[PDB]
Amino acid sequence: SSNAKIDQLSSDVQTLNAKVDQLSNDVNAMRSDVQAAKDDAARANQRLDNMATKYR
Amino acid sequence: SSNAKIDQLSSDVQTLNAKVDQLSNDVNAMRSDVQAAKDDAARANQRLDNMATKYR
Amino acid sequence: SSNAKIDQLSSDVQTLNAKVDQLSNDVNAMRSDVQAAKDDAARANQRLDNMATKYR
Repeated sequence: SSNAKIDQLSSDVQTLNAKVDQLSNDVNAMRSDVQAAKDDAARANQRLDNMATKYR
Repeated sequence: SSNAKIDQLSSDVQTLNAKVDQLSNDVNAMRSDVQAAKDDAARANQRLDNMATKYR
Repeated sequence: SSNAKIDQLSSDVQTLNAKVDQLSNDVNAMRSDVQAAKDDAARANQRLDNMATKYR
């Protein structure tokens, strides 16, 4: 356009929009990993609970 | 204003500011979940340590 | 510059670029913690597997 500054800003904003959307995906993807960890930990403790009344 | 392009950029920047602030909350919230997982895992291993000198 | 609005937008975009880059670091840093949790959980369950054929 007739304004180089505006053109650069527009480009940077488009890039930011994408970077933000990507970080959103990254965060959401990490959620499944956190739940996986949390679930495996509960699984370990559950197993221990299942034998704690038998072994001390 | 007299510049439609600037108005659109301003709006997009305001939205980005909010989206970034939100992602910040999401990340911080996930921290408590990660620590919860990490703590429950250590708890399982601690329990195992407490009986490992008794059972092999 | 001759446009206060553009100057403010430019500043805000620079700040956003930094905030986004930082969130990227925060997310990446959290990854090592999630893996740590996941690994310690697997470690607990592995230990349990190692004695499950001996104790029920």
